[PDB]
Amino acid sequence: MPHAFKPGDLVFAKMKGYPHWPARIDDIADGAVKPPPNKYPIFFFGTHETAFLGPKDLFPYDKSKDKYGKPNKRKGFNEGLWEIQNNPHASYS
Repeated sequence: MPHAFKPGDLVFAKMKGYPHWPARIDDIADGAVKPPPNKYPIFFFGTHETAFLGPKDLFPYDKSKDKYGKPNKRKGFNEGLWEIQNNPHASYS
């Protein structure tokens, strides 16, 4: 059975007006801004941007990749697919 989301989990994350996007749950570094209650720091592959999202917008990668893991026109998306598949836990600082 599923656990709660934890840092390092790989997902497709959904934001209004964007396709389901390859992403990971990030750690919060010492001294970094914490997310609001019930929200997780989401690191979007390809764009390398962070947003705060709740579980309703988070689709586990393994279950969802056959639906969502296909090339997309959008800037950064295809780069994002390479990263989640090939080096999802790297530093993209």
